Amino acid sequence: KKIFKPEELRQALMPTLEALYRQDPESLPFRQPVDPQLLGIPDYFDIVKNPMDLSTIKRKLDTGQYQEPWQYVDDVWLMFNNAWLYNRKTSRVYKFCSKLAEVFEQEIDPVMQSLG
Ligand SMILES: CCOc1ccc(C(C)=O)cc1-c1cc(NC(=O)c2ccco2)cc(-c2c(N)noc2C)c1
Repeated sequence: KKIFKPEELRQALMPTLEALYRQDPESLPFRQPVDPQLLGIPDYFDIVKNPMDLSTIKRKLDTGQYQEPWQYVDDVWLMFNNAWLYNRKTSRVYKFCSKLAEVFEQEIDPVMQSLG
């Protein structure tokens, strides 16, 4: 894979991550890792093998852990897929996940087009 400059990835992709943070209350379940003890859901790590959340993605962006932009896009979708997998279709977190995924699709859209 071709490697991008971490500072360049941050400048192109961080605004799309901040667009998710701005969603209130839709982003609230996603701003910190799922704490199954705090939330009363002990089976969470039985079902979600690769947890992901906004804070981890932001950390990976801030410390240059992504070599190329589709790794960022992979983590965002991992975050959303975890939530669609774990939560019931009738629940508020599922709805929030679908709202947030919509905002993301709009934003990531011209950004990846400008990185090619
Ligand atoms: C039992 C349901 O809770 C979840 C269930 C599943 C998931 C995911 C991602 O699969 C997230 C939350 C969740 C929801 C919220 N926020 C809500 O608004 C909410 C919860 C319930 C009613 O409203 C905040 C947090 C959270 C966090 N990430 N860090 O501290 C806290 C507190 C987590």
